[PDB]
Amino acid sequence: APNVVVTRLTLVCESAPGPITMDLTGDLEALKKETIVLKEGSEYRVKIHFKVNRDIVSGLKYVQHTYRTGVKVDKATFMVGSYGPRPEEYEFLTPVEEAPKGMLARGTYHNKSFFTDDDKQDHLSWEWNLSIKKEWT
Ligand SMILES: O=C(N[C@H](c1ccc(-c2ccccc2)cc1)c1cccs1)[C@H]1CCCNC1
Repeated sequence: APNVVVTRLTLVCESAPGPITMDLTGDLEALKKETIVLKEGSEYRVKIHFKVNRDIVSGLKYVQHTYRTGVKVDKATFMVGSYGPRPEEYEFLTPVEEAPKGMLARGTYHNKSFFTDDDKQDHLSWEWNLSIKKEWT
């Protein structure tokens, strides 16, 4: 096992009808197929579940790249910090954002996330898709 193990991504949205999450321990190619649904205008946060196993890690960063076909990447970096080893997993949450609204805002966005640190270590790099819809269905 590695020192840092990213286990789960969750979109914390209080107005959502059900859970919006994805297991990050399985196959990484199957993650692209899975599409995450977010109603337009919804307030949300990105939650990263991860474990520290042996030693204190420092300088953790969450890096998120959002792609729409034919558009320049929308980048965002979040400082995660230092964490010590323990059996229970940790939870890092981004600040609240508001998903865009309107027909021009609806559609599927292609995300590539990076859980890394100051040492540019690849704790986990994965792809996932987010669909902005007029309603939750
Ligand atoms: O719509 C915006 N950016 C969008 C976007 C859409 C969705 C996300 C996302 C990804 C992952 C999770 C949650 C949400 C991220 C960005 C675009 C990206 C690339 C080309 S446009 C502006 C307008 C108002 C809201 N703040 C930013």
